[PDB]
Amino acid sequence: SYGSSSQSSSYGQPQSGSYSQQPSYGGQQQSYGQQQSYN
Amino acid sequence: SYGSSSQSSSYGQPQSGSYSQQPSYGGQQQSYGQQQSYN
Amino acid sequence: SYGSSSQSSSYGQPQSGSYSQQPSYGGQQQSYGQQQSYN
Amino acid sequence: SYGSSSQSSSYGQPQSGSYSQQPSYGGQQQSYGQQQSYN
Amino acid sequence: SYGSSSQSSSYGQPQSGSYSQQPSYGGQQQSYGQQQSYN
Amino acid sequence: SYGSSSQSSSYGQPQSGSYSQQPSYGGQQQSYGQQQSYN
Amino acid sequence: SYGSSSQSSSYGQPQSGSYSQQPSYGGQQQSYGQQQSYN
Amino acid sequence: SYGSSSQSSSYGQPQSGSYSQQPSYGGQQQSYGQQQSYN
Repeated sequence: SYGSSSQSSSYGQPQSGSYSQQPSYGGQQQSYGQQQSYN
Repeated sequence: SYGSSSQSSSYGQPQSGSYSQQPSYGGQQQSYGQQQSYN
Repeated sequence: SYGSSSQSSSYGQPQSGSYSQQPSYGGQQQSYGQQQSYN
Repeated sequence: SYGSSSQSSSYGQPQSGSYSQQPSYGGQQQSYGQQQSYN
Repeated sequence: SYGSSSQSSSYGQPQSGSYSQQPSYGGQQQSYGQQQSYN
Repeated sequence: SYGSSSQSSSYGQPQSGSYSQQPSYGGQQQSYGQQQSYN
Repeated sequence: SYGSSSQSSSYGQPQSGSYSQQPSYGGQQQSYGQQQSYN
Repeated sequence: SYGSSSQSSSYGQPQSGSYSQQPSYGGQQQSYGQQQSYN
């Protein structure tokens, strides 16, 4: 009688190039873990 | 009768390039862990 | 009859490049851990 | 009959580059841990 | 020489039922509007 | 030589039901409006 | 040579029901408006 | 050669119900407006 969720993200040595435009923007993550009961 | 959620994020040696534009912006994360009951 | 949530974030040796623009801005994180009951 | 939340953040040797702009701005974190009951 | 994007969302009289579980969670939206040029 | 983005959201008379669980949680929105050039 | 972004949100007469649980939590919004150039 | 961002939020007659739990929590908003140049 339970719910569970998990998210994992990782980056390795990002932005190592030279003479260039390397802007970085994070994204969106949503994790839902729940148990619901009615009456 | 429970709910659980977990999120993990990691970065390794970011922004090591030279002579470049390397701006960094964080993103959005939402974690929901709950148990609900009605009556 | 409980809810739980956890978030973990880490950075390793960030901003080590030379002769460059390396601005850093934090992001947004929201963690919800709760138990609700009606009547 | 309880709710719990936890957030952990860490940084390792940040801002070690030379001859560069390395401004640092913190982000936003919100943790909610509560138990609610009606009637 | 331009890019444009727009998103619109609306809800009308939501959650009006009685004696029920009506939890509401928002979703994710991403809008990109930009112009890029190389050399 | 420009980029533009816009997002609009609206709610009308939300949470008007009786004898019920009507929790409300906001979602995530990301708008990007920018112009980039290289050399 | 410019970037622009805008976000608008509105709520009308929220939480008007009786004898119920009507908790309200705000969400996350991120707006980026910028112009970048390299060399 | 400029960047601009704007966010607007409004609420109308919130929390008008009777005999109920109507807790209110604000959310998170981030606005970025800037112009960057390298060399």
